[PDB]
Amino acid sequence: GYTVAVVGATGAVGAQMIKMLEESTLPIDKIRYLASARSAGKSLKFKDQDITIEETTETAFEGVDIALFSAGSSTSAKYAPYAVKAGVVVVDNTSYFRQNPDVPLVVPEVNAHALDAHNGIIACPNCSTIQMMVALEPVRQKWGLDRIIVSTYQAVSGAGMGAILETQRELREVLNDGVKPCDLHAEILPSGGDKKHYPIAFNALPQIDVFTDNDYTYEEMKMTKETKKIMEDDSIAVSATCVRIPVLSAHSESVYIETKEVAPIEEVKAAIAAFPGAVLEDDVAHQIYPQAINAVGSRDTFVGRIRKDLDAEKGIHMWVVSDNLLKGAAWNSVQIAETLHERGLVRPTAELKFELKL
Amino acid sequence: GYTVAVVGATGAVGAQMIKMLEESTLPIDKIRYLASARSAGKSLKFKDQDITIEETTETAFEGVDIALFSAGSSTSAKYAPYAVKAGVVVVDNTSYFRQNPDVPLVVPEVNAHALDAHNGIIACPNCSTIQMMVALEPVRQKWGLDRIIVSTYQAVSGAGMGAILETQRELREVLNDGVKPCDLHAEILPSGGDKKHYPIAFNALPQIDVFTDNDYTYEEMKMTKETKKIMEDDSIAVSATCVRIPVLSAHSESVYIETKEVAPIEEVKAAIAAFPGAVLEDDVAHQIYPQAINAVGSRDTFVGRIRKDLDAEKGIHMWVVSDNLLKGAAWNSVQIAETLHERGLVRPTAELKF
Repeated sequence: GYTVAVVGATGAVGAQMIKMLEESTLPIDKIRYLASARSAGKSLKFKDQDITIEETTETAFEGVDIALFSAGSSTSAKYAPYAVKAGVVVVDNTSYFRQNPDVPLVVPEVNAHALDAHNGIIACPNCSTIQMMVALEPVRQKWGLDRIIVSTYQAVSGAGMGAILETQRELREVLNDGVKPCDLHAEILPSGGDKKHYPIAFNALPQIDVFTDNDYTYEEMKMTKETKKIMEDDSIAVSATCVRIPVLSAHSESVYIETKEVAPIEEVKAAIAAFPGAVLEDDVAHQIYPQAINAVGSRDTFVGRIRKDLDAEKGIHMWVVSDNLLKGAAWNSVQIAETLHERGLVRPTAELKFELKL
Repeated sequence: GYTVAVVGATGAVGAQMIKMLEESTLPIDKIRYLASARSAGKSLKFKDQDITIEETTETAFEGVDIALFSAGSSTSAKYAPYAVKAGVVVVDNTSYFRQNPDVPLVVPEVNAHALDAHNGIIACPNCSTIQMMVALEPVRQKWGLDRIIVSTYQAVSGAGMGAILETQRELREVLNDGVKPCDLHAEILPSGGDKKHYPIAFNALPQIDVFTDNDYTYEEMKMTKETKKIMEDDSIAVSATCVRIPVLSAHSESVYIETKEVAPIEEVKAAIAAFPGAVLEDDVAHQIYPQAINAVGSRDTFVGRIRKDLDAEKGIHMWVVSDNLLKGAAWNSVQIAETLHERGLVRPTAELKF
């Protein structure tokens, strides 16, 4: 079995990663937990064993076969290249390596073949990207895709624990103390790093991440760029509007597509139902459709409201929901690690293609 | 002056109708409140004057110039044809007369000219439709409009007071009593006319109203059909996804359009900013965009996030927000009445058609 490291083992992101790993089929002979110097010497569970946390350093990766990063971009930028030099295969959680041409950007049900050429680092995509790829891939392979227009209804958990607590506090102030939504004080949302912060309670914020020079946000542009790379087709026209709403867990997406050939709705439904990691919830006669609150805790991507556009012959609308913390993050990362093993790709990389910082 | 009747004055819907009348530039002599026989006799405020609520009947509309309806569809179907008979001009809030060719369907900034040929009844359009029309008309008049794709983020107060109370109840249960949103009991949302009910707390429900034959909901089909009638163009392609989110007041909409000719984004902004009833909240450098929270209490339709589609040359994306109880309903109706007055259309109708 493997020596596996979790890099950024403390905190809510790390805990999510641990949980998925604990339920993994991956044969693990040794587990190691890596975090900041402040956390070193502390203890966290892995299954029935207490694991002493070690500090992430340049020298900390000796003997490690697989490393699951679950921290920020600065940790990945600093330590992933050293992991690779030590002979590790890195599965990175952040956006940092995603657009690097030497790095596969992978959703295992969609483009597992891209893993074969890896150079020691595989990137997990953005949570809003992942679920859309799961829903659309089965349609693309049978009828192609020309364009995507998506409007998202994204959960606050995507911005971390701080954002979830901010959301609950603001809602309690409104409903328990009679504070007006306009009088709320926000500190994190819509974006932690940006200059101004706004209440999410009883609101809809059309900003996730910060703005880019073209007036789309980085979140919207990630959906555009990650789709093209994952599906390996730069001619797929993708445009997105990313909106945060008062939901703690699970993103919802309103998805419009136009296929290359006319796709019979009954056949689109059947194709999604048969696709791994996807579940059809579409029976409008009984008001069956995907719902955020029903998806929390499940690894599945749920699709419904599938219907033809009223005018465009090849246009289809659908509703896509998934738990952003599982398939949107930790489960996709662990599934990548299982897929690497599945295909015989856990091996040291001879040529270092990522420069050493520090 | 005018004698103005509010039909369905009791309840939450009539309440917001009253507040808009109190602020109206309309010359009012006598205000009258009409409702159920169960509500008749009670007292209700107009500015500071107490008004005796009368019973809504087939003969109660004598001497009334304007009647604003804010009740159910069955009240409009029954009593509007008697008001027109008595000589009243009716401004209806429900869906009942919306698709009747003899009935104008008006957003005053957009299609005020349609009022000219009314036959005693003018219909207020759906709340989700109204704000979209205000945002898009200034674009259409300069560069045309080929298609619209819209996804809505709709407030619970569109479904009535009951739905609002249900939402607060559910949220309090989650936050205070530790109930999983999963396990919440619900009786209203997504629709009181449908068989099954789901929690809205920390949820997004892609169902508003009931399903039609083509797997779109009536709400989605309303946005399609009402747009075509309001803008008087059956060639405009319109498809909608209508979603309920945990907001009490103010609808938000992600709107995509393809124009007929290319519309420069700076000019599109300038035209919207100059259009009556529209406000441009669009400065991304300082994170300025319309917000439900900010739209509440205002008659304005707020537009921002305006940007070019990354691929289609004529494609434009935007974010549209308005108070659904005001411009989406009560204000639009009172504004219709104000326009009828300024255009000299408050007068008995000769040829009865209802």
